[PDB]
Amino acid sequence: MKYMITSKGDEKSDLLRLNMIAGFGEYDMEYDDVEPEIVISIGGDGTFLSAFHQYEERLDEIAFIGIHTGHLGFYADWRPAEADKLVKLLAKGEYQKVSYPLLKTTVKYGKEATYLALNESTVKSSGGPFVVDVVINDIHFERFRGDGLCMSTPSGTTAYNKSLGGALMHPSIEAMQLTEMASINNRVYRTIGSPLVFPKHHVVSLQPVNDKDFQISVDHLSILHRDVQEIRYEVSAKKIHFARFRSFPFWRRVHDSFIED
Amino acid sequence: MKYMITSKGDEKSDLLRLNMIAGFGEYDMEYDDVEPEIVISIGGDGTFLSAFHQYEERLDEIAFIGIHTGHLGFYADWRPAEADKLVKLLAKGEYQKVSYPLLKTTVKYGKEATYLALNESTVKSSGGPFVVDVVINDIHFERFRGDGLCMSTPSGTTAYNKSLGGALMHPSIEAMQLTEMASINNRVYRTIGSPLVFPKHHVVSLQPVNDKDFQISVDHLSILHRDVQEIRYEVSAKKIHFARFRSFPFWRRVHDSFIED
Amino acid sequence: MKYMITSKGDEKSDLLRLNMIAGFGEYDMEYDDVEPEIVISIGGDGTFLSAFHQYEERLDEIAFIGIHTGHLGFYADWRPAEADKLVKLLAKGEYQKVSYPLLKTTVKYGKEATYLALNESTVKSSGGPFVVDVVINDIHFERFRGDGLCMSTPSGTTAYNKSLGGALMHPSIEAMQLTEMASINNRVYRTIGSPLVFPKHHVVSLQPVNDKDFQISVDHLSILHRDVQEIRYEVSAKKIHFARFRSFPFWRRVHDSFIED
Amino acid sequence: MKYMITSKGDEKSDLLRLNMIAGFGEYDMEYDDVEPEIVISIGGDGTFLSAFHQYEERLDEIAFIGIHTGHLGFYADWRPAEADKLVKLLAKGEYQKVSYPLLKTTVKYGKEATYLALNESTVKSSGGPFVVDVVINDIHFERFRGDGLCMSTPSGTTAYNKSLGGALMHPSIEAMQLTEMASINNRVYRTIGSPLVFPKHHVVSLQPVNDKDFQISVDHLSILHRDVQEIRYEVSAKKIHFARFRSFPFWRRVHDSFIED
Ligand SMILES: [N-]=[N+]=NCCn1c(Br)nc2c(N)ncnc21
Ligand SMILES: [N-]=[N+]=NCCn1c(Br)nc2c(N)ncnc21
Ligand SMILES: [N-]=[N+]=NCCn1c(Br)nc2c(N)ncnc21
Ligand SMILES: [N-]=[N+]=NCCn1c(Br)nc2c(N)ncnc21
Repeated sequence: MKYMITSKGDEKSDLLRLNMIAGFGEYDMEYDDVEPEIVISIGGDGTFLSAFHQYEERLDEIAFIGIHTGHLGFYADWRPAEADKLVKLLAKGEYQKVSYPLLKTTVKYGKEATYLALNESTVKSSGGPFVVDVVINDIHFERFRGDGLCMSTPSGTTAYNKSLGGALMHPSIEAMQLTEMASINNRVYRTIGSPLVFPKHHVVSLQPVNDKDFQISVDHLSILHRDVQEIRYEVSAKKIHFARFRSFPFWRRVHDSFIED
Repeated sequence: MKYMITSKGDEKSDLLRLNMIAGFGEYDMEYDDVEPEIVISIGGDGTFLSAFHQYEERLDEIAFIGIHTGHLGFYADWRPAEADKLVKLLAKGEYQKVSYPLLKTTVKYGKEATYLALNESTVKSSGGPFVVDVVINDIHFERFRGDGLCMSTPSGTTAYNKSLGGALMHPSIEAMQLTEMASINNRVYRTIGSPLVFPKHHVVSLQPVNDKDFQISVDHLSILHRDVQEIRYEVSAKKIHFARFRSFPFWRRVHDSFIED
Repeated sequence: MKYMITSKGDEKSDLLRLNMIAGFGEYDMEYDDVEPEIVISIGGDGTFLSAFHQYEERLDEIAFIGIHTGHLGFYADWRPAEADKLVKLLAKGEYQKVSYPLLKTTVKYGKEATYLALNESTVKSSGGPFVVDVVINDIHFERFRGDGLCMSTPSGTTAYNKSLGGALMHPSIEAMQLTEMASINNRVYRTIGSPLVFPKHHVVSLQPVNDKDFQISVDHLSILHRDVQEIRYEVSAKKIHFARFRSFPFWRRVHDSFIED
Repeated sequence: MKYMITSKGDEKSDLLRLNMIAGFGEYDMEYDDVEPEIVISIGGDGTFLSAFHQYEERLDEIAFIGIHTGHLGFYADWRPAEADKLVKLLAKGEYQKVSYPLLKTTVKYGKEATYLALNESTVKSSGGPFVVDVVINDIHFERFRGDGLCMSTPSGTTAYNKSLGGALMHPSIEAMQLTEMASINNRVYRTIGSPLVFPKHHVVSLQPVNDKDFQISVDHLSILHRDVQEIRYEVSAKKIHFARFRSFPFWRRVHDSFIED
């Protein structure tokens, strides 16, 4: 069917892309980067994230596949030496697909904006102190003072969330995980400390107390938002779909990446 | 129907128990501690855990309810001042029920034994060093050296798991969470560090490397097991059922217990 | 002798300042904010930090004293109700003095700039990823990737350093403590993880790998430094001197602030 | 002078010991394991700890030296290939010496017993819950509930203390560091959380609240003490002395052990 290939841009990735395209030309496959049904990322997980966000409006019509030309990735989890075998099995079609949960972020002002994150969304202050009221399902949970907060997807738990002390969650669990950055705790200020794992349909709301300006990140992209009234997090109804061509279990991927490979 | 009441044993709890029994005698309610359909715990979460384990073979025929005569509990989450209202609404019946996941622990020797945990199960060494191989779905994940390991239920995440750095998980998520106790990490020994959240049907196996003797705990109970060949953890197919008589959200319960009340 | 009083600027602090000045006028005491020998801070620890930095060039000729008009401070550790007793004992003189270590920060470019910190100095990236080589006494220790790093004084260990997992150090120990902010660790990237306590004369150097632009903080002040070649940390040869008028042990101050008061 | 060599007991260590003894016989050196002035440990840091404790009553008359026949140690920090060079330079004498602080532990009953630790001393409960009152310089600091506590020397900070989140301290700092094991913290129970670094002459006292029986460890040795009234920790007045024959900086030793070698 229709497909496209994105590259990290170095010689290795660019030349691997041209060789899969050449390989694909031996099949009933059309290169189309406007309405593809297969998106191949060649590079690292950062290349994959840009591919995901490039096409985040046609997520239900696309199966993603990532090839790592550097170290192993959690999304770019196939080796360049399998490019030829990848071309053949993608061309034949009839491959199985796997879906990962996504994180929806809503930002409201005094209109509103929504974003999809594949890894995580983080909130920090614009320059001064960071204080927000944390509201879970319309109930006030805590007044957070610290460097910021991070809301992770399950597949995102191995990224920023891991550096902040969060748990690693198998991505078949539809959930989101909130971690703290450098919270201050004393006799007058109190945060939960522990990461928090929220299921589908639970809404976590961040509401300002003094400053209304926040640096908000979604995956790689970070933008200063001004006059913010609320930041809402919930597990998205949308999912990212991967082409599955063999078994590479999440826990094995965790092992290869953090234990030894 | 049939019901029983367990007490922590101090004057407060014993006298509250006699007064609910007296209140129950004004209804079509029979005291039966052999085959009850309602189990009322009066005391703390430790009293509730003993009630759960006293009847863990009739879990599907029992709705549990806990009253805290001391500080607020995560299972004993109703006040003594609501005992009278509790008697009336339990007697009428037609109350809603909520179910929490449980943790199954299997211990194999050279027969085997299974246990249900409501909070967590922990493994430590019998006296010397603790080293186990950690196997996830038959794939070797890591060689753990440290003080021990802990596998938590979702409702258990607010107990030992929280003291070890684990995440707090809403109990509607069918999962288990593995946390490390004082792992040694250097250039030659390597553990993941992060807590690990596993879904239903994932099997986590602990296999000895040298010493085969382990101190294994399940909730309050801890026993030295000898000549152990394997410890297997998985989310149980069984659930604990609570009588629900009003709204007391898990996150509110977390807030009241760790933030302020 | 000569003295000055700085205020946080709210009614409480401003009126307490005017009343100590009035009290001081009953003694051989001259108000001089150019060359004082006593600096009184009225407000919180943030007011005290500004006082310290206002006079950081005459540190050896000044004894500092802090009054907290809000919650208890680690530097502003005396109550407004003791202002009258403070005036009398400072005026008589012949009080004992206590000295706390300070942190020297050197920033080199392609000239150089030095700073004194009473609490801590932190380094973070200007916008992109933060990577520095960490060099201890001219030996390469690690390549740090993460959000940033923080170097604390002993009295500073109860501030940002505490939020990052560092140890609390009694301020009679001449040392500095380096803590990590959200380090990434995997099979290819490796940091020590643990806080690091360095003695006098040990030099810790931060050297850039790619980006040469850093956001560098010293206590309350944070400035983007451009074309940085090196950041050097060492325990300063200078100390901050406090007027001591009764016993308020550091550990008691830690207890009152974080346990209960 | 007089000297002795202890071995881990495997072929490698036993044969290296016999070859240094043979090498020493070419000099004015006498083997004496009763009153040696040089103690050579061949094996790992565990072999070194047993050597230290074997002679802990003649610490001021002994210079220790450790050889690692396995991986690098923090005390056994010389390679077997340097045994021949070690024999020659020890025999000539006139080597420099370095001293590390030690931890004194006092246990009082209803007599009393004192111990020296080179790494750390830990207190845990005998079987039930662990609760102690923590007293610093006769002032009540906190009521600790958890798995236990650990008091580390500076050179010990790279051992158990590191696994518990403590800081790594250069051993030229005369201090001790208290870390928590799995403390419970809620709205009713409160610990400091952070590691605590204490200077010389500060006394940290552990006093029981309910159970008076404790499992107390000092380095490798762990003994159940019964009817304990107090456990006192302070930096010892005694030090361990090493023979120094070249430069192997502590931070380099930390790097080789935890970063790469
Ligand atoms: N941190 N780090 N390494 C960068 C690669 N990285 C990205 Br980009 N996304 C992920 C992810 N989901 N899990 C683990 N590493 C990831
Ligand atoms: N730790 N502590 N406090 C004892 C009470 N405790 C018990 Br017993 N079970 C739980 C639970 N599931 N969550 C939170 N606290 C609990
Ligand atoms: N974080 N917080 N609270 C602000 C007050 N704060 C300041 Br400003 N300096 C210190 C210090 N040295 N120790 C503890 N708190 C401090
Ligand atoms: N943990 N671990 N590894 C055992 C070796 N070990 C001993 Br025994 N003593 C020390 C020490 N002082 N520092 C670092 N490792 C040490």
